Amino acid sequence: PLIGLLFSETGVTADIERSQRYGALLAVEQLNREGGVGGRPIETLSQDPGGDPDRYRLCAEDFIRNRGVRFLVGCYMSHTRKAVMPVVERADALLCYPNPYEGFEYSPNIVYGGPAPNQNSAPLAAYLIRHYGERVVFIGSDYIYPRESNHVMRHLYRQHGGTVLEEIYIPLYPSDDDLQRAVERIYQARADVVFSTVVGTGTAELYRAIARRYGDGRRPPIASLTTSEAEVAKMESDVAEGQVVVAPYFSSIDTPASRAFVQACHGFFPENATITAWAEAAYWQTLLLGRAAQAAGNWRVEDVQRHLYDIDIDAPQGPVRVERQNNHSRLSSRIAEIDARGVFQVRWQSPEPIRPDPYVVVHNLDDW
Amino acid sequence: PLIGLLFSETGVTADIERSQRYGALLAVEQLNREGGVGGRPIETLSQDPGGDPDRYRLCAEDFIRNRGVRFLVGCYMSHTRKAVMPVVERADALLCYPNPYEGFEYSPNIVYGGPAPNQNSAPLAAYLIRHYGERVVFIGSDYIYPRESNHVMRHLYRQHGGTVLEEIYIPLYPSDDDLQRAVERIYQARADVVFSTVVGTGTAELYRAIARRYGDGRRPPIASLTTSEAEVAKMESDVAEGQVVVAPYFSSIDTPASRAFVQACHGFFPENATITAWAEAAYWQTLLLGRAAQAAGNWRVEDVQRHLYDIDIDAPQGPVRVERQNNHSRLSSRIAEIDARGVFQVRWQSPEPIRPDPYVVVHNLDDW
Amino acid sequence: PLIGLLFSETGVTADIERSQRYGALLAVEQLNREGGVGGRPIETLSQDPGGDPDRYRLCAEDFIRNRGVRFLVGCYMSHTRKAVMPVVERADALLCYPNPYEGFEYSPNIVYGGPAPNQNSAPLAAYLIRHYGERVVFIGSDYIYPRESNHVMRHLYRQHGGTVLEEIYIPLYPSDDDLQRAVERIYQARADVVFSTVVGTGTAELYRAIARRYGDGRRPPIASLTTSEAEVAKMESDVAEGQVVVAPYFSSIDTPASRAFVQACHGFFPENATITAWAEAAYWQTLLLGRAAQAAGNWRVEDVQRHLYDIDIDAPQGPVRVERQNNHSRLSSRIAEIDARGVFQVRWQSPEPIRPDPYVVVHNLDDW
Amino acid sequence: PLIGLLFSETGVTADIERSQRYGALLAVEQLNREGGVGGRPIETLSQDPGGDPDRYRLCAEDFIRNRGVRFLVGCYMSHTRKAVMPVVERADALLCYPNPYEGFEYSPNIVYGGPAPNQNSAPLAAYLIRHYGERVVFIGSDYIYPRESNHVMRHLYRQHGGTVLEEIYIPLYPSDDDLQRAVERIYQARADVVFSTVVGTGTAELYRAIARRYGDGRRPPIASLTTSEAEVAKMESDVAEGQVVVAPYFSSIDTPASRAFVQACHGFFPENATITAWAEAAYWQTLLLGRAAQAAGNWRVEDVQRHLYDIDIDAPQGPVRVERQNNHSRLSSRIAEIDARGVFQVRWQSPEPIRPDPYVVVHNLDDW
Repeated sequence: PLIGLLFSETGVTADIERSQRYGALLAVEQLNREGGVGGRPIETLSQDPGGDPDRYRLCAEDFIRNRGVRFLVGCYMSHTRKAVMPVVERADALLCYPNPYEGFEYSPNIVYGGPAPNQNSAPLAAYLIRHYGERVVFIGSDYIYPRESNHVMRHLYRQHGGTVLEEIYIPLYPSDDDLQRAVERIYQARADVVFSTVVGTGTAELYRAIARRYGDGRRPPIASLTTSEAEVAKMESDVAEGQVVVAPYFSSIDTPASRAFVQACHGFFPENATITAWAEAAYWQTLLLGRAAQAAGNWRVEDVQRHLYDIDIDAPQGPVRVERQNNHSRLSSRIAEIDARGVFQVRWQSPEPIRPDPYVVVHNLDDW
Repeated sequence: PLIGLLFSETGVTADIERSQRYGALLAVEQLNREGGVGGRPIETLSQDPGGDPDRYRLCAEDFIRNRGVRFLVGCYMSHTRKAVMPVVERADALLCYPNPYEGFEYSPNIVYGGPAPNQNSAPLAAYLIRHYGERVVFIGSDYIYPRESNHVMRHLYRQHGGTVLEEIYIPLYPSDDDLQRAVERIYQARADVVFSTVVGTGTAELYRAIARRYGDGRRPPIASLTTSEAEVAKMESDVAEGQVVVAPYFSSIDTPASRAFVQACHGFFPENATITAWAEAAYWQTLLLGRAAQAAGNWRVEDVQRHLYDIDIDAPQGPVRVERQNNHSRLSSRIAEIDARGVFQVRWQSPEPIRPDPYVVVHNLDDW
Repeated sequence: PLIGLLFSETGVTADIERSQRYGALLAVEQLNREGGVGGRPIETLSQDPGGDPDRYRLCAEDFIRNRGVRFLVGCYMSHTRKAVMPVVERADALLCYPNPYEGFEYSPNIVYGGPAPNQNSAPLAAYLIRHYGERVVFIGSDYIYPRESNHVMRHLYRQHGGTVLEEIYIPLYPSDDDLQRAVERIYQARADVVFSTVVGTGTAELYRAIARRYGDGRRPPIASLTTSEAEVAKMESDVAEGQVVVAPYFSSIDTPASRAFVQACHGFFPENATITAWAEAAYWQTLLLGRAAQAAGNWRVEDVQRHLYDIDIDAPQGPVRVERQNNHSRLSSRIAEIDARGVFQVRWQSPEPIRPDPYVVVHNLDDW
Repeated sequence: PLIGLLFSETGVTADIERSQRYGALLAVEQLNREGGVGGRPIETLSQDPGGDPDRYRLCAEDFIRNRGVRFLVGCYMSHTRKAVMPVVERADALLCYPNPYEGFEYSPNIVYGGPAPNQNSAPLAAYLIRHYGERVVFIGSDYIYPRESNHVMRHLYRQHGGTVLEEIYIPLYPSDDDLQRAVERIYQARADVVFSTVVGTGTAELYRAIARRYGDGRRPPIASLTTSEAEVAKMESDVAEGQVVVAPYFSSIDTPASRAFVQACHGFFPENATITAWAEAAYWQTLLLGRAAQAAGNWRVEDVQRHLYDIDIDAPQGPVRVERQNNHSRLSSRIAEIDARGVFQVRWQSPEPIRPDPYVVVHNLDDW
């Protein structure tokens, strides 16, 4: 019962992936310190892909073709997930992708653990418009997630009569010049909201930059689908506060399962690992992978797969399940606001988990 | 009533796009020489993008932003369609894409006229396996269509217990060396079928090359989703014969609507324009665009859109319609075999048009 | 005596390459209608690469590997020249590159006919600084020529205590948005000169755009190393006038060889082919290729090569020669100013042809 | 007196760059434990770019724009050096590049410490031909160094009547499939020598792979310009032995300066840092940077630059100097053979350091 961890230690998204890695190691701990899985202990392998799509392929190639791994939890950025996809499909292995993403994808061998666009962007567009205004400017890192993410957010804004003013993209490893030239565009745009699809290290940099270009008084909020406790941990409180984010989970949610997860993360995560929605997603996904295997009583992927769609888990965010119709998960959807002291303060929460709909057709979407 | 034609005149796919352009010009002729559309004549614009995704953007930018065009029929290769997509969405225009493609896409402003993978690959995989063998090797041009096309064909082969031996990719503008090194791989692979996703000019080159590496006697057939009368028109009869292709239409199908279309193409297409399935698709799509506008009595896109999904057309391939749930079309699916004298000889035809399912999940697919 | 013409007919730089193609066809005419070359007539082949580096490779592959061509005149953009380079080197063929370019290259099989940076940028930097100011902003198409061109121009400006304010790059096939966002940067920069390395079709677009952002009164001149009668032919007189350009030749230079070339171009070039410095370069280079072959009395490349470096030609721009130490040419260097009626008005001309120095080390450069 | 170290800790070339980093830290130690530089201690900064050209830019951006660094030693792969180049030129800083590379480059702000092609490939081609045969096959990582490196090696082989059979390229992060498909080509090629321009981690993998495809008996040697004690440290003795490499230095050379450097490296380098030619180059370059600054008595780059070209250093490889005509160094050139027990056994050594000639014109090259 060997699992392969594909989470960067270094690179643009190293902070969030490290939270993710730990969320997964915690799950392993608990499944192990519960007599493991059929009296044998589950053992994990880790390599650092450094956020590079080719190193993810290589690492997933290595794990599968040389250490005989058939179960993987990892990948953050979508181009990184796609590079590993063919590899898992070729070797019949299973990968759990505990992250938010643009949609319009299906792999029989990939379990989608974070929200598809109808699960985060759909609710979020409505909140932003019906609470802050209809003018918005899009700023994203320059890769496939941001671009496809904005594609549907554009559709979403048009549905609700809002207006996309500008669509700005910056390198994943951006220069201050790049940052300064985009912030200026975002300033002069005069929108009511800033929809950020900037990931990793440029997140904090971008938010600070925006703050600073606006000085004293009213500046639009920065809404994002990725910004977590990971990236907020790198910003000044004034810079961070007031910022919006949708995700299935927040370290501060009221409830016994969250606190259970929280007080356990605190007793296991290294100081440079924060507690985020993505660490929550890698935790539940890892549990489920073990639970299914106990139920099958084997570490065969077919035997474990079978049981994957029959196990509902009482995850820190609420009850989750994995639809077999498209391999995505029914997830909670919370829209939290950041404190003047940098805690996520939930403002809205869907009345029940949202079923996944990866092929996003706005008009056939439920109107929040 | 101004329509923008986005079809290459030069470049890798110039032959097929030229057939497409003419299929569309013919439709215009007929809608015009039928009192036009509200007594004004429909007028078309053409520019040659040369198969380059950036020149397609530029051309669609030009047509929309300077000649006030809101209706377009064109694009062949998927990366070319995607480059134009944002442009049509930004300006609220409509583009008809009369071509086969990989799926997993949605735009409110794009009408998908050629088959999605459940419409051609699904039936085709079954035919190839249940008629030629289960061993197959994939050879494609190196861009997004071939790669995503093979992704689902891999799933398809695994469903039916077949085997993908090798996945080979060659540049869109390939050198003989490139061609020779891939053909060798395809030879040594010893498959029962060659699934080609090679497009434009390298098509004929590839097929000839394969033929020639096999000399006298048994060589697997070459099945493709794109090869049409366009590319077969460039190959020797022995090279062409025996080759498989799935598409909604073939210039040689028995029926009064085909012959009607055929004997009219013959009286309008220049000698360097052949009659293909893709010219059939650009013809029906153009008709429908006019018909809807007559019905709306206006060249507004909202007014024409409305009526788009209510007009079933009796296209040369049979009855077609455009589902409003995902903007794709219900299409016929024929699997023809090439003559020793190079005519497509239909061997199989779906009992009714296949409804489109762009989000391809093999297990939930109908088993042919 | 077969020569291969590699000049785009369509695409970003089609206008200039068409002038180039004709400059070369004229040379052929004259060498032919002079009893040819050893009583056999020289025959040319042309294909349209459309400005795409891969199609140039393919075309040069085709010409060499299938029509047995060993002599080529063509290529414009540097990435296009580099794609063909390996091909000519592999097959021992000779290519004449009649164009300006960034330097830092050597091929035994390539004859460099247009200026290296010490031949155009060096003189030009001095003129611009010692005549207009020391503040400059760089705007270029986004490919290897513009970027390497600015690299040395930066060195050059630092030598003479000038200042590079901004370095802006736009796609080869740019959107008005792209154009508008760069012009704005160039406006707000407040430089004394605009150094353009924008090529093909975006040239006119850029110059017009700049003009228009400045309206009435003082706007810095636009200096370029490529802008020719080709691209000026697409601009309004007010837009064109006052603009600077360095090149070895201008259709309007005083002299019997220029007029000879001019009055002959006029009697041979189609109306959509202008008379430029680059058509002058393809003409002299083609002559020399013939002359050497007469002298060798053969169309062998070794035999013709030998004589290449011994033939000084009295080209329309003055006496030229091809140094065997690095395959580049000693060329004239004129800095012309554009008329209010759009004629290039030479303002400066080097006292003798400048010997080529492709490995540009500013400090060891002659100070103009 | 602050110096910025730009050497990967993780990624494709992490092993060699780590040897390089240590070679530089050692130099600092010695200049410091020699009363430093003007009684203040020289202090270094390090960041891990992970072999990614964008992270090198970012890191060099960070070091310069935020920690006020004006002196840098680092970069390995040429695309990584080029990404940092504009940055150092823009901020007037100095970078020492202690590595072998393709040539055809000049920056006033870059000190070239490893050999240009006339310094390693030129001698080496002669040795290989006049000692092993004239048939050769080229295998390289797919980036600018390998490709430009082979460009000149092709010229070199043609000069000496040798033959380039095949030119094969593999990703920097290659799959076994990629490795297996290239080794096969290299096997079937039947050359006398394998010229490798494969760098980092795929080096060992490639050599092992080749060995293993050849089994028992005669297989051509593997000559390289980069393979060092770093990459040989990852291979079996039988795999490593017999292999050729040219570089200015080898940890095993007879001489008091080498042993001095060696016995000091041993007392400072961590166990995962080997002693290589590139660690020798970063050591001498760092010394020189200090020495010049002592001489100028200041850490100004102009003041230090002045003295850079006047200080000849008695480096472990012999006497070195930095030509001010092109910023490259006069270096020793040794061709060593690997032991059956994996020590580099020098077989040839140039009679004096070779002066650098970055603009490589084979015919004007000295014939070894």
